[PDB]
Amino acid sequence: EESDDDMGFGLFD
Repeated sequence: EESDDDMGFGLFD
């Protein structure tokens, strides 16, 4: 889990 962008991904759309 990340969500530091959008989701637990890495700066994904």
